[PDB]
Formats: sequence, C-alpha cells, structure tokens
Amino acid sequence: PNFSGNWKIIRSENFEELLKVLGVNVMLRKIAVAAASKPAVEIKQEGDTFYIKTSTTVRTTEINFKVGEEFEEQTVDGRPCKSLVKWESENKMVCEQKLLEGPKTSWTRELTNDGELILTMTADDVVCTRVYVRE
Ligand SMILES: CC(C)N1C=CC(C)(C)c2cc(C#Cc3ccc(C(=O)O)cc3)ccc21
Repeated sequence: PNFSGNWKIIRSENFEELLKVLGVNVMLRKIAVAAASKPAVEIKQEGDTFYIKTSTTVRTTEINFKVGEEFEEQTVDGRPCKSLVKWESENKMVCEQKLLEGPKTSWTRELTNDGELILTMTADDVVCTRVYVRE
C-alpha cells in the first residue's frame, strides 16, 4: 500500500502508559503527552523507500530508510537505537529496534481498507496504539 501523505491523529491509546513504564520523568512525560496529542505527520513512500517525519515543537523525528536496510533512530523514550523495518504482511510494516541494554521495543504501521493508518509502539508487554487519517 501507499502510506504517502499528511496524517492527522484521531485516537491515542496507552501513550502515557508506555512512557510511564519506560521510566520517563513525570514532568517531561506531561510535556511529551501534550505534544504528542497534536503531531504533524508527513510520509513520502516510493516503493520500499520511506521518508517519515513526525513533528512536535519538543520532538521531531525524521527517518529516511529503505525497508530491509538498517538505520539509526531513537526509541520512544529517547535512547539511541538501530532499527530494521520489514514487511510482516501485505499492508503491515514492523520495525525491530536494538539499543546502541533495555526493554524490547518495536513499532508497526499499517493501513486499513478505509485508509486509516494504525501505528503501534511496544515496550515489552505495553502496547500503545495510535490511529491517523490522511488529510
Ligand atoms: C519533554 C520532551 C523534551 N521529551 C522528553 C522525553 C521523551 C523522549 C520521552 C519525549 C518524547 C516525546 C514524543 C513523542 C511522540 C512519538 C510518536 C508520535 C507519533 O508518531 O505520533 C508523536 C510523538 C516528546 C517529548 C519528549
């Protein structure tokens, strides 16, 4: 599927809990949660090549990767990692992360038949789920 476009958040579940179990300081956690409530998301996909920009004033993540080639990013709680994206199924990509020790973290993105984008972010047993619609 083509994920390209600007995406707008409509649901977030377990974001604060994810940060909480990862030990993020409560003062920083409240700033992170509030910033994450209204991110600006831009995706440009050309085959297996992805540009994914998620912007908030206090944290912008900008990754330009090819599916099946390793790249550097940060975990959700800000620790440097090596990431590797693969297609799990036809409409779902799964990213495995390894720290540059800690919780086992990952993220997934998929598109529904209606064109809603579902992001999950995991740390051990805690799963955060965020749903977006294309502008
Ligand atoms: C207070 C600031 C400086 N801060 C500090 C520490 C951590 C790393 C926990 C932090 C994470 C986010 C975040 C985020 C986020 C992740 C994903 C998405 C998304 O994909 O929509 C949106 C926001 C935003 C701020 C901080």
